[PDB]
Amino acid sequence: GRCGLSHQCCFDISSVLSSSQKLVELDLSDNALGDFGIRLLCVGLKHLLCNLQKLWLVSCCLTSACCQDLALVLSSNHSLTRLYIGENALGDSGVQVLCEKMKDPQCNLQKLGLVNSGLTSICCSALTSVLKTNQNFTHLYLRSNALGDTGLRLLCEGLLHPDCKLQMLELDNCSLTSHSCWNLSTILTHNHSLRKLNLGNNDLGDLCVVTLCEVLKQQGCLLQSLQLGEMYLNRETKRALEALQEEKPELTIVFEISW
Amino acid sequence: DYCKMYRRHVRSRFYSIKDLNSRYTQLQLVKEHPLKLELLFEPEDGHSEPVHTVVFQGAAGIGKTILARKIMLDWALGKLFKDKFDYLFFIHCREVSLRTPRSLADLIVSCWPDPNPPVCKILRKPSRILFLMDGFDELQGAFDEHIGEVCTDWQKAVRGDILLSSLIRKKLLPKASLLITTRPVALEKLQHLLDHPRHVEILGFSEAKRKEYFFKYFSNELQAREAFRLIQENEVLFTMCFIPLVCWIVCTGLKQQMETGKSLAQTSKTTTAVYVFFLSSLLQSRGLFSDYLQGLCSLAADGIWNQKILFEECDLRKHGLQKTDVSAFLRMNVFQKEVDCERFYSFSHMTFQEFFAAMYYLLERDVKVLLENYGKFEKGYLIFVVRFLFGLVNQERTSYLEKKLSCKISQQVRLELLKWIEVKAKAKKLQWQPSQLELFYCLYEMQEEDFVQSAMDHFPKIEINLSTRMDHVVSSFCIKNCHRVKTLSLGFFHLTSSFCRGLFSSLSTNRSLTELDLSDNTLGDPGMRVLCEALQHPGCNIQRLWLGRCGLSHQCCFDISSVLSSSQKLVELDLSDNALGDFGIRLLCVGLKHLLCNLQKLWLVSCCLTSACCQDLALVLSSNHSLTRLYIGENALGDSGVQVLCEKMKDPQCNLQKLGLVNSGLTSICCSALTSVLKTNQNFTHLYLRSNALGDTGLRLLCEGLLHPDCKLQMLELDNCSLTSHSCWNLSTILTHNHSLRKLNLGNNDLGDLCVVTLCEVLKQQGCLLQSLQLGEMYLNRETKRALEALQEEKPELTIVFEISW
Repeated sequence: GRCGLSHQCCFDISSVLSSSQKLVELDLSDNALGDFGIRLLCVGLKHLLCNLQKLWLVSCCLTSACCQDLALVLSSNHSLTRLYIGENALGDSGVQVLCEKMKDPQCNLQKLGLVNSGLTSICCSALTSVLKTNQNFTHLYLRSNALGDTGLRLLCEGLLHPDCKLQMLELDNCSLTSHSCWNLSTILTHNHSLRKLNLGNNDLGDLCVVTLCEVLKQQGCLLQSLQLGEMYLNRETKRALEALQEEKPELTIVFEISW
Repeated sequence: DYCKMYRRHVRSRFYSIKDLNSRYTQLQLVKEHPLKLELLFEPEDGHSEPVHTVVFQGAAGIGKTILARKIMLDWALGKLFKDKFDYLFFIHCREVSLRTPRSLADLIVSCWPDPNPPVCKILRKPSRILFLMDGFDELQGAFDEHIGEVCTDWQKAVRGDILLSSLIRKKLLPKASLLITTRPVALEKLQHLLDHPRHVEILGFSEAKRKEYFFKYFSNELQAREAFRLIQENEVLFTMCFIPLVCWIVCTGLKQQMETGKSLAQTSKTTTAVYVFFLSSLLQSRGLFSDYLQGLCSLAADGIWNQKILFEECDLRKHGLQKTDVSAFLRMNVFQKEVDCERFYSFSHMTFQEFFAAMYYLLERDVKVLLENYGKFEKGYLIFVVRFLFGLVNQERTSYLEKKLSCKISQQVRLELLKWIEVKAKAKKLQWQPSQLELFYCLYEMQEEDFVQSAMDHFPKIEINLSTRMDHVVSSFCIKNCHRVKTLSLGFFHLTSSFCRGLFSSLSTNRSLTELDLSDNTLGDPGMRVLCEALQHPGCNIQRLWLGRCGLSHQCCFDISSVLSSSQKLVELDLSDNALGDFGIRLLCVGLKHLLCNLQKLWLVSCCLTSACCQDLALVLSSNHSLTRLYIGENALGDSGVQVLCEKMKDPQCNLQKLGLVNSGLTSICCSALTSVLKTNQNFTHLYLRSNALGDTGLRLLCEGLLHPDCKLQMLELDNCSLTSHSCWNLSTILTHNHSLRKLNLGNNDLGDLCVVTLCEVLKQQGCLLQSLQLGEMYLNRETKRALEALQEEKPELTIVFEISW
């Protein structure tokens, strides 16, 4: 991670990923594995039978032009189930590939960190497809992404598929109308989809957290936690939020903004 | 003073033409020589110091005169035009085409005379006069545009022949800038004519601004989108949507179809097809007109046949079928008479005229003289003529037209075209004659299987250079119907993934026999990706793949390794002058060794690699035995690979006949490895050490390597060195002891007179070598020359010594 590294390692590590029967995770972080070395990586992964568990391509300066190969190796292998691609240089136009990674069950990809993407609508539509179809898809770490209200709306529409087991989820950056959060809370009430959630730099307004605290107040939607940061909202929101946890510890915590 | 009234005259002239102000989308200006109309005429001293002129080029039929008119009107209106010039004159040579000897002709409508003498007086100091002459293709006469016999006066007030006054005014003492518009058919008359010009290509509708043109032409809601997208869904008509004449003809050709409804994308295949559909749509409610069309037809073609493109307000038509049908034709063809603006009648851009010329031969002369006159400058290039001829002669269109027009058409012409194809097969002067590209155009436009097969049979090798996607499609069509074509060289001049994928799925149908070259062409990131999936299917594929000086990088390496594994037909593969730096040589070698491949050559010449991959080269060389010809020509390696160099061939049965070598570093160790290979390895026929810093001790131990007898080493070379003139004696004596090699070269070797003296003595007495010897670039004294010139005639055993300069 962050090591002085380049494309050359790719074939090498592919070779050892083939010949290794002991490695279970391998991290490639902040290292200039630009592209086509991701191809060498994926061919090394799929060609033999390897007991790989994690695979981190975080901040590796790749593009969508290798995501198809990532999907191929993900389909072929089943040992790999934890695939961070964290906020590298991809986004839209990989969206069809993003979906067809998990277009069927038995993919076995528990967590899937995501990227600073581009056009929200199509990628979040692929996310809805994976959420409604794929089993054991425990996390979806969309973070610092230009995702819109329509995007997250169709995301909760993806949550509308019941029996979809999706644990901890996150929507970091967005600008929504304060009914969308109401839809996600109500859909959690309808079915205990996830456990916690984060809202980061989301400009949501007082009424947003007001609806949030009411819906959690009456048989709370989520069951574990919720994290809110960096708002300058008025303080009767704080009074309502500080009230509700002591009567109901179901919402174990809301991350207090500053006070 | 005079500028203002005529700048308004030209505004009035070019504003009414269609409008066309809010009906225009910018086309592309390109000058590669491996744009911005503003400041088009920099005389800046980068590469264009003394230039005064530019030529507009582009794809066949851009309406180019339209772009000339747009530039004219843009200056006339200004529009941030810093006036580098006081006058830009639009010459409509389509009218100036006459044989009459005319002086400076700045009047057009025959108004009150321009201030011609003071115009000549505002010449000397300011060179702010310019003549936008257009329609050079229509300079008629007797195709006589050679060097002018007689010049003209500078005052230009003399009414000399435009052949003898205007052309020479262009030639010498022009004093003004120049911009000419014409197609690249047969212009070299004016270019072997010295001009020191530039050239710029014009490119038509790309997808996005073609959509913009569709929005601007159609109303913003009636047909702006649904027609656009329904013709998008066509696998074709987007190949031609690039060409502006096709876009203008489909935009005007579809406003009549909402009255009918849902008849847009039908029977739309090729340029001939769309022209026929448009003409039928115009002439739908006319049938009477069966004779009117024939009368107009049997006279239109003579405009270029007799080479009187101008009809003289259609007085020849007044002779032939002048009725109210003429008024109807003018009404539906508003751009016929209005362009002349005073009395005169003509056609829009002579393309419907050439379509009517095709109609002529469709209805009922002799085809012999036309095919003889193909592409000349007397009947008018015949390009679009023969294009439409081929488009029509398609048998289904033949039946349709013979039923529609009540006309008999001859099938002999099909054979004539055949004959023509063998002739241009045997025409060795293909550089200054029509290319293979328009032949491909025609065979595609005529869509006959057996005919295209027979046409391609006459051509075993193809040389084209793609510019349009229409070029891509016609190339795909012709090549997927080839059986007697061996080599396929293609010139890419830029998505390309699917294009070349089709181009070589045509090779997947060329399983009869094929050979491939793609050199000096930049295959992009998926340019590497093409031809890999193509080689990835079994069958009969390319025996010999060439990628030399191509735009290429590391990415291809894995790809080609894959195809080198999956290919059972490739026998050689070249990677020349291409930036396959390193570790892609590893991908290459793993692809070679992992499977069993029948590879024969392997060229890594000038691929910027280092010694750090030579070990892998040696591993793959040891593993494989099919590979026996391994150029690594003078790339960036040398010493410190030396142990690897040796251990490549440390045993016999290596099977590496020739081994080109590199500009190396420390001589001694590498030449020691060379001695090891020479003394041990069998069937090592060549050793091309060239332009290498090899020393006298180096070559000395090399001949010591030659001291091992029974070593079969053919032709050898030592290019650059500085030896004492006994070393050459040792090599000659060791050849005398054992006939090791056949010839040798000594290049920039400073050897002295005594060297060649010893050489000629030892060869004189039962010559060491038996085939040849090459010596270049010495300034040695001449009694050496006398001895060398003597010895060969008495003993031809030394068949030749390369004479230095005399």
